[PDB]
Amino acid sequence: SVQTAATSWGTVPSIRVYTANNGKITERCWDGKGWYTGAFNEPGDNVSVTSWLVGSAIHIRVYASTGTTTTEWCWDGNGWTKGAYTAT
Amino acid sequence: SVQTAATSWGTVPSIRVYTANNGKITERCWDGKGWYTGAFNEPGDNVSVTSWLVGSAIHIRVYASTGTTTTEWCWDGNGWTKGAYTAT
Amino acid sequence: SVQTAATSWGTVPSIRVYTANNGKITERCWDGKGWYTGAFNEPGDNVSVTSWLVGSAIHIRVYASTGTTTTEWCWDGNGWTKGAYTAT
Ligand SMILES: OC[C@@]1(O)OC[C@@H](O)[C@@H](O)[C@@H]1O
Ligand SMILES: OC[C@@]1(O)OC[C@@H](O)[C@@H](O)[C@@H]1O
Ligand SMILES: OC[C@@]1(O)OC[C@@H](O)[C@@H](O)[C@@H]1O
Ligand SMILES: OC[C@@]1(O)OC[C@@H](O)[C@@H](O)[C@@H]1O
Ligand SMILES: OC[C@@]1(O)OC[C@@H](O)[C@@H](O)[C@@H]1O
Ligand SMILES: OC[C@@]1(O)OC[C@@H](O)[C@@H](O)[C@@H]1O
Repeated sequence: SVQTAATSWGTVPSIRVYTANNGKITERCWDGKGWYTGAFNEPGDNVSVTSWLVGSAIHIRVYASTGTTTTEWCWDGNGWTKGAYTAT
Repeated sequence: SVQTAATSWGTVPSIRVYTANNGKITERCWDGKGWYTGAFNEPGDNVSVTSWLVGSAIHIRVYASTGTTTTEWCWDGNGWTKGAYTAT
Repeated sequence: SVQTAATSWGTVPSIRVYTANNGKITERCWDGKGWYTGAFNEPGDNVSVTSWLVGSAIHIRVYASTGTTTTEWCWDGNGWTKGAYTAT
Protein backbone atom coordinates (compact mmCIF):
# COMPACT_ATOMS: atom_id res chain seq x y z
CA SER A 1 0.00 0.00 0.00
CA VAL A 2 1.06 3.60 0.39
CA GLN A 3 3.62 4.15 3.12
CA THR A 4 3.90 7.14 5.44
CA ALA A 5 6.27 8.83 7.85
CA ALA A 6 5.41 11.56 10.35
CA THR A 7 7.14 14.14 12.54
CA SER A 8 5.98 17.01 14.76
CA TRP A 9 7.37 19.97 16.69
CA GLY A 10 6.30 22.56 19.23
CA THR A 11 3.06 22.68 21.18
CA VAL A 12 0.59 23.63 18.44
CA PRO A 13 2.00 21.33 17.08
CA SER A 14 3.29 21.54 13.56
CA ILE A 15 2.97 18.11 11.93
CA ARG A 16 4.44 16.87 8.66
CA VAL A 17 3.23 13.62 7.09
CA TYR A 18 5.15 12.22 4.10
CA THR A 19 3.42 9.67 1.87
CA ALA A 20 5.19 7.42 -0.62
CA ASN A 21 2.48 6.52 -3.15
CA ASN A 22 3.12 4.99 -6.57
CA GLY A 23 6.80 5.90 -6.50
CA LYS A 24 6.30 9.55 -5.49
CA ILE A 25 6.61 11.15 -2.05
CA THR A 26 4.46 14.15 -1.19
CA GLU A 27 4.00 16.09 2.03
CA ARG A 28 0.98 17.19 4.05
CA CYS A 29 1.37 19.93 6.64
CA TRP A 30 -0.53 21.01 9.76
CA ASP A 31 0.46 24.18 11.64
CA GLY A 32 -2.74 24.46 13.68
CA LYS A 33 -4.98 25.89 10.94
CA GLY A 34 -5.86 23.11 8.54
CA TRP A 35 -4.00 20.55 6.47
CA TYR A 36 -2.27 21.66 3.30
CA THR A 37 0.15 20.32 0.72
CA GLY A 38 3.79 21.20 1.38
CA ALA A 39 6.64 21.94 -0.99
CA PHE A 40 8.26 18.49 -0.70
CA ASN A 41 7.78 16.38 -3.84
CA GLU A 42 10.45 13.82 -4.75
CA PRO A 43 10.64 10.25 -6.09
CA GLY A 44 10.48 7.41 -3.63
CA ASP A 45 8.88 4.09 -2.76
CA ASN A 46 9.72 4.34 0.95
CA VAL A 47 10.13 7.30 3.28
CA SER A 48 11.34 8.01 6.81
CA VAL A 49 11.78 11.33 8.59
CA THR A 50 13.36 12.93 11.62
CA SER A 51 13.35 16.57 12.71
CA TRP A 52 14.86 18.74 15.41
CA LEU A 53 13.76 22.22 16.50
CA VAL A 54 16.54 24.57 17.64
CA GLY A 55 15.56 28.09 18.63
CA SER A 56 13.35 29.43 15.85
CA ALA A 57 14.56 26.88 13.28
CA ILE A 58 13.12 23.51 12.34
CA HIS A 59 15.49 21.08 10.64
CA ILE A 60 13.92 18.16 8.78
CA ARG A 61 15.62 15.17 7.16
CA VAL A 62 13.57 12.96 4.83
CA TYR A 63 15.11 9.67 3.68
CA ALA A 64 13.61 8.67 0.32
CA SER A 65 14.37 5.21 -1.05
CA THR A 66 13.91 3.74 -4.52
CA GLY A 67 15.33 0.30 -5.17
CA THR A 68 18.58 0.18 -3.23
CA THR A 69 19.24 3.94 -3.41
CA THR A 70 18.40 6.27 -0.52
CA THR A 71 18.48 10.05 -0.94
CA GLU A 72 18.48 12.38 2.06
CA TRP A 73 16.46 15.56 1.58
CA CYS A 74 17.15 18.47 3.92
CA TRP A 75 14.97 21.34 5.10
CA ASP A 76 16.96 23.98 6.98
CA GLY A 77 14.70 27.00 6.54
CA ASN A 78 15.18 27.64 2.82
CA GLY A 79 13.73 24.86 0.68
CA TRP A 80 14.58 21.21 0.15
CA THR A 81 17.95 20.04 -1.16
CA LYS A 82 19.87 16.78 -1.22
CA GLY A 83 22.10 16.07 1.76
CA ALA A 84 25.42 14.30 2.16
CA TYR A 85 23.94 11.01 3.39
CA THR A 86 25.04 7.89 1.53
CA ALA A 87 24.28 4.28 2.43
CA THR A 88 27.80 2.96 1.64
CA SER B 1 6.55 -8.73 6.49
CA VAL B 2 4.86 -7.01 9.39
CA GLN B 3 5.64 -3.31 9.62
CA THR B 4 6.08 -1.25 12.78
CA ALA B 5 6.20 2.32 14.02
CA ALA B 6 7.40 3.50 17.43
CA THR B 7 7.26 6.59 19.64
CA SER B 8 8.31 7.40 23.21
CA TRP B 9 7.96 10.14 25.82
CA GLY B 10 9.35 11.15 29.19
CA THR B 11 12.27 9.62 31.04
CA VAL B 12 10.80 6.27 32.10
CA PRO B 13 10.07 6.25 29.16
CA SER B 14 6.64 5.37 27.93
CA ILE B 15 6.95 3.59 24.57
CA ARG B 16 4.25 2.74 22.06
CA VAL B 17 4.92 0.30 19.22
CA TYR B 18 2.31 -0.06 16.46
CA THR B 19 2.40 -3.17 14.27
CA ALA B 20 0.60 -3.52 10.95
CA ASN B 21 0.19 -7.29 10.51
CA ASN B 22 -2.14 -8.95 8.00
CA GLY B 23 -4.11 -5.76 7.44
CA LYS B 24 -4.64 -4.94 11.14
CA ILE B 25 -2.74 -2.49 13.34
CA THR B 26 -2.37 -3.21 17.04
CA GLU B 27 -0.46 -1.44 19.79
CA ARG B 28 2.01 -2.57 22.44
CA CYS B 29 2.72 -0.32 25.41
CA TRP B 30 5.57 0.07 27.90
CA ASP B 31 5.27 2.49 30.84
CA GLY B 32 8.18 1.08 32.84
CA LYS B 33 6.41 -2.00 34.23
CA GLY B 34 6.09 -4.56 31.47
CA TRP B 35 4.72 -4.66 27.94
CA TYR B 36 0.97 -4.81 27.44
CA THR B 37 -1.57 -4.52 24.66
CA GLY B 38 -3.04 -1.05 24.23
CA ALA B 39 -6.49 0.09 23.18
CA PHE B 40 -5.53 0.94 19.58
CA ASN B 41 -6.89 -1.58 17.07
CA GLU B 42 -7.71 -0.39 13.55
CA PRO B 43 -7.34 -1.62 9.96
CA GLY B 44 -4.12 -0.90 8.14
CA ASP B 45 -1.31 -2.31 6.03
CA ASN B 46 1.13 0.47 6.91
CA VAL B 47 1.53 2.64 10.00
CA SER B 48 3.48 5.71 11.10
CA VAL B 49 3.27 7.65 14.35
CA THR B 50 4.28 10.90 15.97
CA SER B 51 3.60 12.17 19.48
CA TRP B 52 4.15 15.28 21.55
CA LEU B 53 4.02 15.63 25.34
CA VAL B 54 2.68 18.95 26.68
CA GLY B 55 2.41 19.34 30.43
CA SER B 56 0.63 16.25 31.73
CA ALA B 57 -0.86 15.34 28.33
CA ILE B 58 0.47 13.03 25.63
CA HIS B 59 -0.89 13.57 22.14
CA ILE B 60 -0.42 10.73 19.65
CA ARG B 61 -1.19 10.67 15.92
CA VAL B 62 -1.18 7.31 14.13
CA TYR B 63 -1.38 7.32 10.32
CA ALA B 64 -2.93 4.06 9.12
CA SER B 65 -2.89 3.29 5.40
CA THR B 66 -4.80 0.72 3.36
CA GLY B 67 -4.48 0.89 -0.41
CA THR B 68 -4.34 4.59 -1.24
CA THR B 69 -6.37 5.70 1.81
CA THR B 70 -4.71 7.04 4.95
CA THR B 71 -6.68 7.57 8.16
CA GLU B 72 -5.30 9.66 11.02
CA TRP B 73 -6.13 8.33 14.48
CA CYS B 74 -5.83 10.71 17.42
CA TRP B 75 -5.14 10.12 21.10
CA ASP B 76 -5.66 13.26 23.19
CA GLY B 77 -6.29 11.72 26.60
CA ASN B 78 -9.70 10.17 26.01
CA GLY B 79 -9.57 7.30 23.53
CA TRP B 80 -8.82 7.03 19.83
CA THR B 81 -10.86 8.82 17.17
CA LYS B 82 -10.37 9.76 13.53
CA GLY B 83 -8.72 13.10 12.85
CA ALA B 84 -9.13 15.69 10.12
CA TYR B 85 -6.10 14.58 8.09
CA THR B 86 -6.73 13.87 4.41
CA ALA B 87 -4.16 13.09 1.74
CA THR B 88 -5.79 15.27 -0.97
CA SER C 1 12.46 -1.40 -2.02
CA VAL C 2 14.76 -0.85 0.91
CA GLN C 3 13.03 0.59 3.96
CA THR C 4 14.45 3.07 6.45
CA ALA C 5 13.86 4.51 9.90
CA ALA C 6 15.51 7.59 11.39
CA THR C 7 16.01 9.26 14.76
CA SER C 8 18.02 12.24 16.03
CA TRP C 9 19.07 13.91 19.28
CA GLY C 10 20.68 17.09 20.54
CA THR C 11 21.49 20.21 18.57
CA VAL C 12 24.40 19.00 16.42
CA PRO C 13 22.42 16.77 15.90
CA SER C 14 23.34 13.14 16.10
CA ILE C 15 21.31 11.21 13.52
CA ARG C 16 20.89 7.46 13.13
CA VAL C 17 19.39 5.99 9.96
CA TYR C 18 18.53 2.27 9.90
CA THR C 19 18.08 0.56 6.53
CA ALA C 20 16.41 -2.80 6.03
CA ASN C 21 17.84 -4.06 2.73
CA ASN C 22 17.61 -7.65 1.47
CA GLY C 23 16.69 -8.98 4.90
CA LYS C 24 19.49 -7.21 6.80
CA ILE C 25 19.34 -4.00 8.84
CA THR C 26 22.41 -1.78 9.04
CA GLU C 27 22.97 1.62 10.60
CA ARG C 28 24.44 4.89 9.36
CA CYS C 29 25.51 7.53 11.87
CA TRP C 30 26.05 11.29 11.80
CA ASP C 31 27.47 13.12 14.83
CA GLY C 32 28.35 16.34 13.00
CA LYS C 33 31.54 15.11 11.31
CA GLY C 34 30.59 12.86 8.44
CA TRP C 35 28.46 9.77 7.94
CA TYR C 36 29.80 6.42 9.09
CA THR C 37 28.61 2.87 9.57
CA GLY C 38 27.45 2.07 13.10
CA ALA C 39 27.68 -1.12 15.14
CA PHE C 40 24.05 -2.17 14.58
CA ASN C 41 23.74 -5.13 12.20
CA GLU C 42 20.83 -7.54 12.64
CA PRO C 43 18.35 -9.45 10.46
CA GLY C 44 15.18 -7.72 9.40
CA ASP C 45 12.87 -6.87 6.53
CA ASN C 46 11.30 -3.90 8.30
CA VAL C 47 12.63 -1.46 10.89
CA SER C 48 11.33 1.29 13.16
CA VAL C 49 13.16 3.28 15.82
CA THR C 50 12.61 5.59 18.75
CA SER C 51 15.15 7.22 21.06
CA TRP C 52 15.22 9.38 24.16
CA LEU C 53 18.12 11.44 25.51
CA VAL C 54 18.36 11.69 29.32
CA GLY C 55 21.28 13.63 30.76
CA SER C 56 24.40 12.34 29.03
CA ALA C 57 22.77 9.08 27.89
CA ILE C 58 21.03 8.24 24.63
CA HIS C 59 18.65 5.30 24.70
CA ILE C 60 17.68 3.78 21.35
CA ARG C 61 15.11 1.08 20.61
CA VAL C 62 15.11 -0.51 17.15
CA TYR C 63 12.19 -2.79 16.23
CA ALA C 64 13.32 -5.31 13.61
CA SER C 65 10.69 -7.48 11.93
CA THR C 66 11.02 -10.63 9.83
CA GLY C 67 7.84 -12.44 8.87
CA THR C 68 5.56 -12.11 11.88
CA THR C 69 8.39 -11.87 14.44
CA THR C 70 9.56 -8.53 15.83
CA THR C 71 12.75 -8.25 17.89
CA GLU C 72 13.50 -5.17 19.97
CA TRP C 73 17.16 -4.15 20.02
CA CYS C 74 18.34 -1.85 22.80
CA TRP C 75 21.19 0.65 22.98
CA ASP C 76 21.73 1.95 26.51
CA GLY C 77 25.35 3.07 26.29
CA ASN C 78 27.07 -0.32 26.04
CA GLY C 79 26.27 -2.11 22.79
CA TRP C 80 23.13 -3.61 21.30
CA THR C 81 21.17 -6.41 22.96
CA LYS C 82 17.70 -7.86 22.64
CA GLY C 83 15.00 -6.30 24.80
CA ALA C 84 11.94 -7.67 26.54
CA TYR C 85 9.46 -6.55 23.87
CA THR C 86 7.14 -9.23 22.51
CA ALA C 87 4.21 -8.77 20.14
CA THR C 88 1.88 -11.20 21.98
O1 LIG D 1 4.62 25.59 3.78
C1 LIG D 1 5.13 24.96 4.95
C2 LIG D 1 6.55 24.46 4.74
O2 LIG D 1 7.39 25.47 4.26
O3 LIG D 1 6.99 23.98 6.01
C3 LIG D 1 8.34 23.47 5.99
C4 LIG D 1 8.44 22.29 5.05
O4 LIG D 1 7.63 21.24 5.58
C5 LIG D 1 7.99 22.71 3.66
O5 LIG D 1 8.03 21.63 2.73
C6 LIG D 1 6.59 23.31 3.72
O6 LIG D 1 6.18 23.78 2.43
O1 LIG E 1 23.17 20.78 6.50
C1 LIG E 1 23.01 19.58 5.76
C2 LIG E 1 23.66 18.39 6.46
O2 LIG E 1 25.01 18.64 6.75
O3 LIG E 1 22.94 18.21 7.67
C3 LIG E 1 23.40 17.10 8.47
C4 LIG E 1 23.26 15.81 7.70
O4 LIG E 1 21.86 15.61 7.46
C5 LIG E 1 24.04 15.91 6.40
O5 LIG E 1 23.91 14.73 5.61
C6 LIG E 1 23.58 17.12 5.60
O6 LIG E 1 24.39 17.25 4.43
O1 LIG F 1 -3.38 1.76 28.44
C1 LIG F 1 -2.42 2.71 28.00
C2 LIG F 1 -3.01 3.65 26.96
O2 LIG F 1 -4.19 4.25 27.41
O3 LIG F 1 -2.00 4.63 26.71
C3 LIG F 1 -2.39 5.62 25.73
C4 LIG F 1 -2.68 4.97 24.40
O4 LIG F 1 -1.45 4.41 23.92
C5 LIG F 1 -3.76 3.90 24.58
O5 LIG F 1 -4.05 3.23 23.36
C6 LIG F 1 -3.34 2.90 25.66
O6 LIG F 1 -4.37 1.95 25.89
O1 LIG G 1 -7.45 17.45 17.87
C1 LIG G 1 -7.45 16.69 16.67
C2 LIG G 1 -6.69 17.39 15.55
O2 LIG G 1 -7.17 18.70 15.34
O3 LIG G 1 -5.33 17.45 15.98
C3 LIG G 1 -4.44 18.06 15.04
C4 LIG G 1 -4.43 17.28 13.74
O4 LIG G 1 -3.92 15.98 14.03
C5 LIG G 1 -5.85 17.22 13.19
O5 LIG G 1 -5.91 16.46 11.98
C6 LIG G 1 -6.79 16.62 14.23
O6 LIG G 1 -8.13 16.65 13.73
O1 LIG H 1 29.74 4.64 16.83
C1 LIG H 1 28.56 5.34 17.19
C2 LIG H 1 27.60 4.46 17.97
O2 LIG H 1 28.23 3.86 19.07
O3 LIG H 1 26.54 5.32 18.39
C3 LIG H 1 25.53 4.64 19.16
C4 LIG H 1 24.88 3.54 18.34
O4 LIG H 1 24.19 4.17 17.26
C5 LIG H 1 25.95 2.58 17.85
O5 LIG H 1 25.41 1.54 17.05
C6 LIG H 1 27.04 3.33 17.10
O6 LIG H 1 28.09 2.45 16.70
O1 LIG I 1 16.55 -1.69 29.51
C1 LIG I 1 15.93 -2.49 28.52
C2 LIG I 1 14.41 -2.37 28.56
O2 LIG I 1 13.91 -2.64 29.84
O3 LIG I 1 14.13 -1.02 28.20
C3 LIG I 1 12.72 -0.71 28.16
C4 LIG I 1 12.03 -1.56 27.13
O4 LIG I 1 12.57 -1.23 25.85
C5 LIG I 1 12.25 -3.03 27.46
O5 LIG I 1 11.64 -3.89 26.49
C6 LIG I 1 13.75 -3.33 27.56
O6 LIG I 1 13.93 -4.68 27.96
